[PDB]
Amino acid sequence: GSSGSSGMTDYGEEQRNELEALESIYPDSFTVLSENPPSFTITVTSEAGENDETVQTTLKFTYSEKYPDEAPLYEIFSQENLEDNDVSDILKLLALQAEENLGMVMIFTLVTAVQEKLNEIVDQIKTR
Repeated sequence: GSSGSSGMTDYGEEQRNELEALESIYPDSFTVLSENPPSFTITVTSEAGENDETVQTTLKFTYSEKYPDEAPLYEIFSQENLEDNDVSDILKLLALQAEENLGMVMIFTLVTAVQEKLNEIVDQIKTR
């Protein structure tokens, strides 16, 4: 924690910084769609469920004018082995996550919360 960091909040810098990291952490699980505005999507795949079930949902994160100041743009470009409901649940969740994270980059965070969700859903299917 730097002495101060109170008030002036760089939005253009914050993003850039984070990205650089997402480039090393996600070498194949991160593809930059655009740059200006700087848009990119991530790839999250759940673990083999009860019957070797795996789901994947391509999320689209777009940096807005208010970020991390304000919650970023989260949308589902494509999804697999998921229904309107299952897909919705993964959304309503973020709202609470990003909402509480408001004030700082919530990229690496969202993905985390999402991953667990997919693992829970894909596993729940075992019931059927």
